[PDB]
Amino acid sequence: MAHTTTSMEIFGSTEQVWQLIGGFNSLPDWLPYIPSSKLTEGGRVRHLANPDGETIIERLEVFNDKERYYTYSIMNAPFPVTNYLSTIQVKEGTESNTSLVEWSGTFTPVAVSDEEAINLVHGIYSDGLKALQHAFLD
Amino acid sequence: AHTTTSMEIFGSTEQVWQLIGGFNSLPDWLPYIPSSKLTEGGRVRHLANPDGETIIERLEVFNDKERYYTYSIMNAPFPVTNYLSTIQVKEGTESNTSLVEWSGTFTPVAVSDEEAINLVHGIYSDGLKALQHAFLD
Repeated sequence: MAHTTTSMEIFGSTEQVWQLIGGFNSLPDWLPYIPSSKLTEGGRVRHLANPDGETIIERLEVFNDKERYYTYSIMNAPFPVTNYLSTIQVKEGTESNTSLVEWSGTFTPVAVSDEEAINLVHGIYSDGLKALQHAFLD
Repeated sequence: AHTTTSMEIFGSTEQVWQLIGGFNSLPDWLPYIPSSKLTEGGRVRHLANPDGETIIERLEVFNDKERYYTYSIMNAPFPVTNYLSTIQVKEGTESNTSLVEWSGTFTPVAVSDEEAINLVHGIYSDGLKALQHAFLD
């Protein structure tokens, strides 16, 4: 049942932003705390390594190039949630040089309150979008 | 012009999709594509056919639960353009089998509809044929 979403106007056209973040294996191109990422299963699974060397494994669930979004689930991660599904989408901005990037997720809290899982997940999305904004500031 | 071909494969939808669902997995089951590599974070694949000719295709749609992916051909040695193709693993007659469907839509270039269709359908047909022989080994 639990869900959360955060949005931000990124200062880049829909094409620039999706070009940058549309790649399932491209998180390190815009997320500083994810130094490296590799794909397995023909490109359906991504292995994300944080500075620690600890690796998170996520599965590609849906991808749509023209609607500019992809949905993924978590296979291996240290977050207190299960039944995790997340979608990041690049919607039309108010101008041709901006984008409304929306990051949302649905999950079931495990061992923590719905409120804590929600705050943790929202915090992850919010940090990522700020990082995306920074990437476009150059 | 469009064309479609289907083939029963002797493996569960789960087994068949595990093998053919990856965008970079053609060499794992398709003889016509001995080599493949991804660029653009996995959105594009550079292929080489048995003649060493390169083919560049882009991932358009992917749905793991519905077991299908759609792609466009950007560069290829085929007399066609505006080519879009979809491969899908549908439930078979029973739990241990699955129906694989491969279809494409395309505008032929300098050739007739029949010539274009045969070329494409020929690749599809030969591919699923090779795919069905794999689940017999």
